[PDB]
Amino acid sequence: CTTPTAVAVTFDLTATTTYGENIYLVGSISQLGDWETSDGIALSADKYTSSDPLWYVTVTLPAGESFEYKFIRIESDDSVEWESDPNREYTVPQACGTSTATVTDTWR
Repeated sequence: CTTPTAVAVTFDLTATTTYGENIYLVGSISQLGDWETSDGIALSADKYTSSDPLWYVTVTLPAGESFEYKFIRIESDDSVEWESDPNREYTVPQACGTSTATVTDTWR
């Protein structure tokens, strides 16, 4: 069991986008580069294609916390768009072994 205070949280997008862009994700703590989209983290679409568009990235989050993370529209470069106003949040639990978490980021 690694850091019991850190939980991996996957941020998934409900977005059937079809462009060559990518939805990155930054956060309210250094874990997500503090608040930089070019330092945040690009997400992937392994569970997103046509039937169910679900992006997501399991960005670790050390020290239980109602972290506040949001999405960003990142072009083939660091140019992007970002959180509307109401960003998202996650509460890192204190479970040893099952260090998993969830954050439903919507992009569509």
